[PDB]
Amino acid sequence: VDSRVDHLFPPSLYIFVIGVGLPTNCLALWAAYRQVRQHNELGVYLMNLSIADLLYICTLPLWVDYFLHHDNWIHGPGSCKLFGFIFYSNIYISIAFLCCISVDRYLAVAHPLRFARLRRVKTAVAVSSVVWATELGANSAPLFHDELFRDRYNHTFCFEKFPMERWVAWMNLYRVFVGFLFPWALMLLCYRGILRAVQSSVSTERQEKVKIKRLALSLIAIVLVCFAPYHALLLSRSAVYLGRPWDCGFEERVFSAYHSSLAFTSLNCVADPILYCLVNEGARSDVAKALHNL
Repeated sequence: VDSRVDHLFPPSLYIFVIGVGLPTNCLALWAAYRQVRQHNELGVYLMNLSIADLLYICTLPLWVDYFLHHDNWIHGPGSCKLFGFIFYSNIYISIAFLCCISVDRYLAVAHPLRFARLRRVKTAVAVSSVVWATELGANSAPLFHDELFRDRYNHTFCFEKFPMERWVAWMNLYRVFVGFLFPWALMLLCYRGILRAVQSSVSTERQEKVKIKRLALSLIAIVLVCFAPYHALLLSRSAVYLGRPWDCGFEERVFSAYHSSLAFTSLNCVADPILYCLVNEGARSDVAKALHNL
């Protein structure tokens, strides 16, 4: 039952994220659709990443007023189960679909002559549906459990509880080791293979190989820069519990840094549209044509 200062950094970082990430993700979704209309399957995964980003962005204002009102959620019991679910599961949706994009690219570069069936529009939408269903189902655990967390320090605690309960900590261990590192490991392996397949390209000039290297490094470094503080803090905070649950010891001071690492996670919603629909020259041409059709 200890409170800190988390009312200026997250509250305005979310403002920046919303204001920059609604239009970029709308454009990314349009470019994804135009990729789909050309019988290219990458647009499907791009749509499924952009829709997650859009849901996160449109459910952010509940939390900008959750933090700006000084941890006060006067938006009711029912709302916290839904908007909180979206806000706490879009990161996992997004990382899963980023992993899908990386795996799709790897099969299309390292093995350009094989796996024809796995690279189609119908297969892409089937995999997309499977990923959405499985991720929502495995994040379903904090739905039934009615939060109803109030304390004697003028809080309201929408979806958050200090200290963690039994189920929240074991949920957080999954939320880290299966929702962050495993998709990250697959992403890194896939892009290392993609860069491995380019040194044997006679066609591409050495300048283009380094130009590909910079993107393939940024795409997996931004994941660290956006997610690693949050998940390292979550893992540490949970590991303190299971060794000594009754002591509100570590949760006393790392609270403010934990909320800051929660807010800072929300940059991998303006980062994704950039790296996946604006750095590319061809996709930017389609985006310009779209902006030139209005």
